[PDB]
Amino acid sequence: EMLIIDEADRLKPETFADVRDIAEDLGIAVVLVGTDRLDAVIKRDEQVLERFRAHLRFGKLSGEDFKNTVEMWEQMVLKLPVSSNLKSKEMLRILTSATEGYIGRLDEILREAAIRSLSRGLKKIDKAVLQEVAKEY
DNA sequence: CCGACGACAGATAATTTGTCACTGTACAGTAGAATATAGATGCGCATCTATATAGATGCAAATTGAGTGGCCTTATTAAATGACTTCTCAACCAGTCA
Repeated sequence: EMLIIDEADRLKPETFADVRDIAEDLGIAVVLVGTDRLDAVIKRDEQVLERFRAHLRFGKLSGEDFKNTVEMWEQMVLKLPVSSNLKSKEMLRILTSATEGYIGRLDEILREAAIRSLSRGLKKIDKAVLQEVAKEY
């Protein structure tokens, strides 16, 4: 019913005729996944742009959503001996500048800061340790 | 009785609008154009590959012609046919007769 192509822009331009032929001949949905560059490649061919015109867009975290997420990370990923309470305002500002809303940097910052806290025997993250980690980016 | 504040009315420059006279300034051939870069696309030429072999060779039956080896009644007589060998192949004188 479906075929998912990650990093679609690694495809050579001619291969898209095989991708469109698959999608049209059979009852298979094809999903192309990628960055803004993908669209720069796709716009170089009407035939393809039109067979894949519909799209969904991922965005960045902000406001309450970024705030609520940092707790989900602390509870579902970090699971430390006692709570760092990283949704608190000063810890949110340090994370906001460090992460700019990308879940990736929030994932990498919080895994590194938790590993750095635990290997120093700290039961929780604190202001200076998180700034020592954030300064490396 | 004296002093201070509000109602009502009256006069007045600030504000806005309009009109009028004197004036600085653009009209004077001219900014679309030159000069780099990245990035994608297409045509050409070389540099491999994988398939496709038919010719040559080795070998193994399939007779095939040409060999070689092993097994078998005999002695007399007679006739017939066909052959071989041997031998022989004088000539005139002396005694009767019609």
